[PDB]
Amino acid sequence: MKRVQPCSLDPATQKLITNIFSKEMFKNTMALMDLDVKKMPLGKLSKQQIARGFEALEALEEALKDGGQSLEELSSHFYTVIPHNFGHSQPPPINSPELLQAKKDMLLVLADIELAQALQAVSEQEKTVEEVPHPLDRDYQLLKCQLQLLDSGAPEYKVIQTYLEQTGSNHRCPTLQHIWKVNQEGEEDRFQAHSKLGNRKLLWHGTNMAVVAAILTSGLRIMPHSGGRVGKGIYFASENSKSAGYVIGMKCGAHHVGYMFLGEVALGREHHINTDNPSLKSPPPGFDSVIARGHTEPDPTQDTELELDGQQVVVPQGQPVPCPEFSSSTFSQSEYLIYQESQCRLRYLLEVH
Ligand SMILES: O=C(CCc1nc2ccccc2c(=O)[nH]1)N[C@H](CO)Cc1ccccc1
Repeated sequence: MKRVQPCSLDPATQKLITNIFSKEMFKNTMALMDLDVKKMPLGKLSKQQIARGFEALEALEEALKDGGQSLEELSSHFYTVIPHNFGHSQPPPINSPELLQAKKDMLLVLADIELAQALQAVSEQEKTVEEVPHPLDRDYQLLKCQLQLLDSGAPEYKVIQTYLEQTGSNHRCPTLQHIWKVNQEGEEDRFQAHSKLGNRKLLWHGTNMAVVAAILTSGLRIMPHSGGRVGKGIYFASENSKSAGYVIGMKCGAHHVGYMFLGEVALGREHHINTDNPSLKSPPPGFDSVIARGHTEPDPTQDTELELDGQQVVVPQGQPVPCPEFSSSTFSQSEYLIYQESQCRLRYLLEVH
């Protein structure tokens, strides 16, 4: 019989680690994406199954752009591969660009749930050693990501807080519970690459709870099939309220809990757009980033800076104001895009209620 060593983690970190590997959270997330968890249990999810789902969607995408299979028939093949639940009614046909991307976005979420399952697989060393870490220490270590909980007088705390409060929703701003500094090493070497690239900004990336572990483990990624209004890159916001839109928020006791990242993004020379372009896969030549400019922007006169690994990083601190030059933009709020994973380094994780 093996000894379980005592947990080394502070309370807030233990809760985080509990939340982001929770089987309940994962099944909840699946149910909310209309998946049939009884026909697709967590332990049954495979890379192969997900791979076959993307093949099914690629066949649908081809048909949507000659005597081939109908949309109904190719949809029915997708649903055999990826079981959906719609109260045992038939599931609906995937017959629009918008519906196709939605199913691609579901599968990207499902792939990160599977990643978290695979990550947890018990290694052979773990079966032979006579003492095991506390389960939360084990799950934390699996991330290969250092998290340090910040207190009230850490030098960046008030800056982060102010960013959150000034750019979050005016009426029900998310309430800050905790901030962790995130050091995922081996984001470090690729990010050093862009050392001479100026114009760094600390930016929001909101996501659902089911992909936080994957992100902590592998960073923000551009996956085949990633997409959206500014194409195939990694999306950020200067306004917390835009990013908060993507935080599902899991019910725990009397409140909702959710998680948001702050990434240091090396934007370099910016290309500004004012109309949607879902077909972008890089900035134009000689640009390092694409900013889909909002009707509003956090008041640039209130921008401050932080020093992170020797470099100045802009942090907005102002309430959003109007930008007359982009008053007719298709975007109400800015979307900041990079098209290389190495241009972002995760820096903070926030818990918000
Ligand atoms: O959860 C996200 C990040 C979404 C996100 N999009 C933004 C777009 C513009 C500006 C900011 C954000 C942002 O903070 N998060 N991506 C998922 C894969 O990790 C796939 C997905 C995409 C859309 C809705 C739900 C899930």
